[PDB]
Amino acid sequence: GDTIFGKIIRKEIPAKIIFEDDRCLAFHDISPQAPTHFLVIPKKHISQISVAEDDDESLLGHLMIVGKKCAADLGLNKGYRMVVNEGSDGGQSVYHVNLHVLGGRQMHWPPG
Amino acid sequence: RPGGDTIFGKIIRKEIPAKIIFEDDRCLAFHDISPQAPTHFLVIPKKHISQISVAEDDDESLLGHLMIVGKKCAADLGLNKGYRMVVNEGSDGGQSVYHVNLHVLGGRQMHWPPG
Ligand SMILES: Nc1nc(=O)c2ncn([C@@H]3O[C@H](CSP(=O)(O)NCCc4c[nH]c5ccccc45)[C@@H](O)[C@H]3O)c2[nH]1
Ligand SMILES: [Cl-]
Repeated sequence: GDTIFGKIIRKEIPAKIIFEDDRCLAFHDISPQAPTHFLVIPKKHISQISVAEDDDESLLGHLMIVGKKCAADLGLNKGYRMVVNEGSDGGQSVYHVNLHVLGGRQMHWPPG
Repeated sequence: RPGGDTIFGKIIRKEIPAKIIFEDDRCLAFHDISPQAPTHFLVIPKKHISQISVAEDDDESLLGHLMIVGKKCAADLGLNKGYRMVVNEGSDGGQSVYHVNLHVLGGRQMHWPPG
């Protein structure tokens, strides 16, 4: 089923885009939890990490490499936290795989 | 020594004990000694990478493999209601061991924000 992130990929609703390529999109989160809080998502609709296939390995790693490169470009020189949520207990809010990157403040422990 | 001399390199080489869940030629999954959830484990590469901010472009498949292994281990451990994956970078991220590691936390409701 389509999600709001599909609409963002298709440019049907606005988002503040940080980076795009042929296979992923990075954009600022609409409900930021840190001074910098953005998402990196694949253009392929994988609904949740639990259903990712083995052949998706390089794509998932691509999200992390894009995320760390975007974090550097956004000035997160003191560090950041990357998060993927799965399901109800994980607090997943949109059923399209999305890598959160949060920084610009001290991130605390436990991570939720 | 392959893997480095952080605690995680020692664990990779069986020089310090750990409760191992899964092991292959690229990574190792093992339980966290200070769990923050009823199930809390780590997935680490066997290749030493100090932190995600210095990972190389050719590390993409390895980093993705950590997540695939993480989700497969989570299923094997019965985390059917979900879980959260975390990577900490640098001081603001809360990094304390400079060997890349992916946390998997589940068995309770995780809250927002994630720290
Ligand atoms: N099985 C096992 N054996 C060990 O010898 C050992 N030593 C550390 N750890 C666990 O590694 C995990 C990952 S380190 P990180 O850089 O993501 N910082 C994570 C927050 C953080 C900042 N400072 C800290 C101090 C203590 C614990 C966590 C913290 C932590 O969650 C340790 O618990 C171990 N696990
Ligand atoms: Cl989410």
